[PDB]
Amino acid sequence: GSARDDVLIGDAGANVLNGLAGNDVLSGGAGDDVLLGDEGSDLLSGDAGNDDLFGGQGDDTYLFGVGYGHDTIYESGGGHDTIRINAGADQLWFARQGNDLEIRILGTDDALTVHDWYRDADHRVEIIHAANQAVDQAGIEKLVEAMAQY
Ligand SMILES: [Ca+2]
Ligand SMILES: [Ca+2]
Ligand SMILES: [Ca+2]
Ligand SMILES: [Ca+2]
Ligand SMILES: [Ca+2]
Ligand SMILES: [Ca+2]
Ligand SMILES: [Ca+2]
Ligand SMILES: [Ca+2]
Ligand SMILES: [Mg+2]
Ligand SMILES: [Mg+2]
Repeated sequence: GSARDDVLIGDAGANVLNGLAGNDVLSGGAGDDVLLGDEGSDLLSGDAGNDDLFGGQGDDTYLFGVGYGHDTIYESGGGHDTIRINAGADQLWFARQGNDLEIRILGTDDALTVHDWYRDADHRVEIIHAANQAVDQAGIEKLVEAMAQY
């Protein structure tokens, strides 16, 4: 990684990838990775394996989808973070687990957890972009409330 925009590409093992400043792309590959966007607007994709994703400050994009395993987002700041899930919104479940938000793809064991979502706004992502539609924070909370009474 460098202060410039980098494309950081892991391998099938457990990799640590730190983007540093600049608007980076982090592709972990298989294995259980640690990905840090740091400063800047970063795109993080843990891919297969159970990954820890730290977008950092700035407006970060997290990818998720079928076969991505159990990944955990640890946010730090930014008013325009996004999760881009390669599935229809009609296949997403939302639940509060402790202080975390858990997002599941129905029919799979792929699960994305936002650590400490419910602690304060700096831990949150602001939009979920599914294949067909976008869901904002008020929308995510309505889904969590609806799904908890399901
Ligand atoms: Ca960066
Ligand atoms: Ca960089
Ligand atoms: Ca890897
Ligand atoms: Ca991985
Ligand atoms: Ca960042
Ligand atoms: Ca961020
Ligand atoms: Ca993963
Ligand atoms: Ca945020
Ligand atoms: Mg700064
Ligand atoms: Mg782990």
